[PDB]
Amino acid sequence: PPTSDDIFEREYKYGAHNYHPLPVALERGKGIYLWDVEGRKYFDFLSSYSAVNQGHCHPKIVNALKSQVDKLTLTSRAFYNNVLGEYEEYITKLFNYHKVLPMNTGVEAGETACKLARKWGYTVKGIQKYKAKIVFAAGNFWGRTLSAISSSTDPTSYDGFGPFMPGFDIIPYNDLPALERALQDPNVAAFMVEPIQGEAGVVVPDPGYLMGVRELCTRHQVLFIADEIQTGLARTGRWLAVDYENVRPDIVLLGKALSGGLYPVSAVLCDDDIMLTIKPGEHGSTYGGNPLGCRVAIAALEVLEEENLAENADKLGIILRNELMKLPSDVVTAVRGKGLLNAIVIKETKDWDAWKVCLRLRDNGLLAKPTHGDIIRFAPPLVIKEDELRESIEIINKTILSF
Amino acid sequence: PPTSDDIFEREYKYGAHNYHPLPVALERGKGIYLWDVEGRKYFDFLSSYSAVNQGHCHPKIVNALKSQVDKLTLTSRAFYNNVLGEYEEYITKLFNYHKVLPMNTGVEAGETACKLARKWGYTVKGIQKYKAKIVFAAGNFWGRTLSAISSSTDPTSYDGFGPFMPGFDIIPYNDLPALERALQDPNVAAFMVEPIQGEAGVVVPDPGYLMGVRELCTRHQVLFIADEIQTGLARTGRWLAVDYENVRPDIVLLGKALSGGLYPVSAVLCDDDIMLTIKPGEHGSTYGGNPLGCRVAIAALEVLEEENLAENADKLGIILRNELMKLPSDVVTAVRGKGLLNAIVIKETKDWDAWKVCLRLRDNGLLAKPTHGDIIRFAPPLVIKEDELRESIEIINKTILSF
Ligand SMILES: Cc1[nH+]cc(COP(=O)(O)O)c(C[NH2+][C@H]2C[C@@H](C(=O)[O-])C[C@H]2C=O)c1[O-]
Ligand SMILES: Cc1[nH+]cc(COP(=O)(O)O)c(C[NH2+][C@H]2C[C@@H](C(=O)[O-])C[C@H]2C=O)c1[O-]
Repeated sequence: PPTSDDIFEREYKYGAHNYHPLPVALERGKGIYLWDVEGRKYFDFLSSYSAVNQGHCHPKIVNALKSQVDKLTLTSRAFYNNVLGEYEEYITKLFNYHKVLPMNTGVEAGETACKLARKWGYTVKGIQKYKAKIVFAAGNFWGRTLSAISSSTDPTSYDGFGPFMPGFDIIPYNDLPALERALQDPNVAAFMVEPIQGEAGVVVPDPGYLMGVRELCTRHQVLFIADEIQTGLARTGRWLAVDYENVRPDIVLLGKALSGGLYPVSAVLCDDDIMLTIKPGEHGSTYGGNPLGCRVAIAALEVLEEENLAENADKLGIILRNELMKLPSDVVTAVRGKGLLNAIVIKETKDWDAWKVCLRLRDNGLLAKPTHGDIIRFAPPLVIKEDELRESIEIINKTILSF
Repeated sequence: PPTSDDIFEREYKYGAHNYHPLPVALERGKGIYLWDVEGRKYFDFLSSYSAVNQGHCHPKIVNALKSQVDKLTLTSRAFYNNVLGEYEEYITKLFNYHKVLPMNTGVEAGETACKLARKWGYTVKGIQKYKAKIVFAAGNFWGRTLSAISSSTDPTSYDGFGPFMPGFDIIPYNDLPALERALQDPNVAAFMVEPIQGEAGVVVPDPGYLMGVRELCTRHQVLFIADEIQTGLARTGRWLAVDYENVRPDIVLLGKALSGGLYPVSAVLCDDDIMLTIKPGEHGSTYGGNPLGCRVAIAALEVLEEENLAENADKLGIILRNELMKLPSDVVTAVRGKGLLNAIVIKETKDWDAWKVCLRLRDNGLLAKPTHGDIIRFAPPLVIKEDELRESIEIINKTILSF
C-alpha cells in the first residue's frame, strides 16, 4: 500500500520534472470530493482547470464511456464511425455555428484556429502568402506547443525554447485602443483572446471589452477567435463567457469540460465561409473525432444542460465572492471572477505566500492551487450545492484567519 | 436506424471537410474485425495507423479502463495521482531510459522532443539563444501543428498555413552522406527521424541506415530523436524498430498502440542529462499523465508483452510479403515492409488506382487505405492468426486479380 511520500519519490525518480505539484496524492474522486491514498477527503476547488465542471466521475458520463468501449473506440478518420456525425449535429445546433472540427487537446484546438485564420487570410481576405499575422493578448495561455509559447509573454513558457513562430503579435489585454491600432495592418487575419484569462489569474476585462473586440474585428475584416477552453460550458454562469455581452465570435474553441474529464476532447466551431477553407487531406489528428470521445462529449454536454449548471454557477458564484470579500483587506487585496471561476489576491510578504496558504487549505480539507505566489484560484465543480459551498467557505475562512 | 449514406451526409453537413474517408460506416470492432451499420464484417488492415495493435477493444485494456473510471480520471498536474508513478517506473524500466514525460497525442510527443532538443542545445551544447536547428528527413510525418507542418515536404500539409517555424532543416531520407553534411553546423541540436516512414508509404531505409545515423549523431554531439509512434510497440516485429540494428536513440517517441486505441496516450523517453533541462513550470498538458490513460497504457503494454505480439508480427509479416510478391509484376510493382507494417505499390493508370482497389477490397470484406493513389498499406492487428491472415490474403488476391 504505497504512501503519499512513496508516490512523490517514485515520480521524482522515473518522471520528468516539468511540474512541482501541491504535495497531495489522490486515488479517488466523486462529484465535488477527492480522496488521497491515506483516505483523507477534500473539496476540489480547482476542477482540473474546469475539465470536471460535471464533478469527478459523473455517472451519466461514465455510463456513456462504459457502453461505447465495448462497441468501438477508434477507427481513425481513414473510415467513418457512426457516432461522430451525431455529436457534430448536436454541438453545432447547440452553439449555432455551421460546423465543428474535432480534436483532442486544448492546444490542438488553438493550432487548428490559427491554421483556419491563416488559410482564410490567404484564400478569402487576399493576404499575400505567408504575410498573415495573428494578434494575441498579453497574459494569454493556450498551451505548450512551439506555436503556443511563441505568443506567450510568460518567460517560463518561452525561455530556452528555440526560435519562435513568426507572424504572432502581442497587445495588452482589456485594451480596445491597442486592438484598434493593431488592426490597421491589412495583413492581420485574426485576434485570439480569452473572455477571462484563466492562467493569468482570472483576469476579468472591463464591461464592453467583448462587444468592442467584436465591433473592431468586423470593421477591419479580421476573425475574432474566442478561446473558451476554460471559460466555456457553464463555468462562468453562461454556455459561453461571451454570452454575458451577446457577442458572436467567428471561431469558438472548446475543450476541458467538453468530456467531464473522462477523455481529451476539444472542438473548433465556425461557419462554412471559414471552416471550408481547409480541404480534404489538409488537417487532422489520429484520435480526433473517435467514437469513444464523441459518446463521452454528448453525455458531458447533456449533463450541463439537464442539470442547469450555468444557472447554478451564476447563483453560487455571487455567494462565493461576497463571502470572500468579508476577509480583511490587509490579508486579501482583491476578489475577482464570474460564476464559479474566481480568485483571491493575497498580500504576500517574504513570511507568507499563496503556496503556504494552499498547503494549509489542503491540511484543512480543501484543494486549490496558486498561480503566481499571490493569486489563489477558487473553482469547484458546478454540481456543488449551497450548503457544500458554505462548508467550503468555512474551510477557506478558518485557513486564512489561522495565520 | 441510420444507414451508411445517412452517416456520410450528416458529417458532410455539420463537420469540417478536412478528410475524404473511404465510404464505410463502422459501429463495432473486436480483435481483427470491424462491423458497419448494415452488419457487414471486415478485416481491419489499417489498425488505426497502429493504434490498435492489440485488436479493437482488447478485454484486458477495456477492464483497466472500466476499473479506473469508477475511481478517478483527471486531477490535472496541479496535484499528484497514484497511478502515474507506477506507469512511469514500468515504461522506463521496459525501454531502459531514466525518465518518461507523458503527453496525449503523437504530435504533442514530437513538440516535446523539439522543446527538449532546443533546451538541451542552449543549456548543454552551448548554442547561442535561438540559433538552434533541428534536422528532419524529407517524407516525414509527425502531425498537424504549425511546427509539425513546418518540417513537412508534403504541400498538402504546409500550403496555405501561414509563415513557418524557423530552425527546421530538411535532408533526404535514407541518406547518410546528407546527414553527415548537415551535421557540420555546430548549431544543430538534433535529428528527428522515423525508422520506417509510415505516412510516406512504408519507406524502409537501407540496412545500416540506423546505425549510421547513431554514429554520426554521437560524433557531432547531436541528439538522435527516433519517432516510433507508428513503428514502435511490436508492429515491425520488435519492441522498437530501431532494435533491428541494436541502436539506442537519445529520445524515443511512442504513441498510438500505447493505449490499444482506448485513450490518446503518448510518451517521450530519454535520460536525465536531456530530460532535466526542462524545469518545473516549463512544460506540460492538462490531460498528460492522467490516471485513466496511465491504467490503460500499463494494460496495453502488458498485452504486447504477455501475448508475444512482436514475435507474431515478425512471423506473419514474412508470410504476408511472400504471398503479396506472387501477384503479377505488371499490376503490383513493389512489396515492402517489416513485421506487419507493409505496403504494395500498384501500376496506376488513368483507368485504375489505389482508391478503386480499396473500394473493391471493402466490397470483398477487407479495409485498407491508399496513401498516394499507387500505394496501399496492409497492417492488420498483431493478434491476427495465420489462418485469419491467409483468409485475408485470399481476399486481397481475389480483389487484385478481379480487375
Ligand atoms: C484558455 C486555455 N486555452 C488552451 C489551453 C491548452 O489546453 P491543453 O492543456 O489541453 O492543451 C488551456 C489549458 N490551461 C492549463 C494547462 C495546464 C498544464 O498543466 O499544462 C495549466 C492550466 C491553467 O490554465 C487553457 O486554460
Ligand atoms: C510516425 C508518426 N509520428 C507522429 C504522428 C502524429 O500523431 P497524432 O495524430 O496522434 O498527433 C503520426 C500520426 N500518423 C497519422 C495521422 C493521420 C491523421 O488522420 O491525422 C494520418 C496518419 C498516417 O500516418 C505518425 O504516424
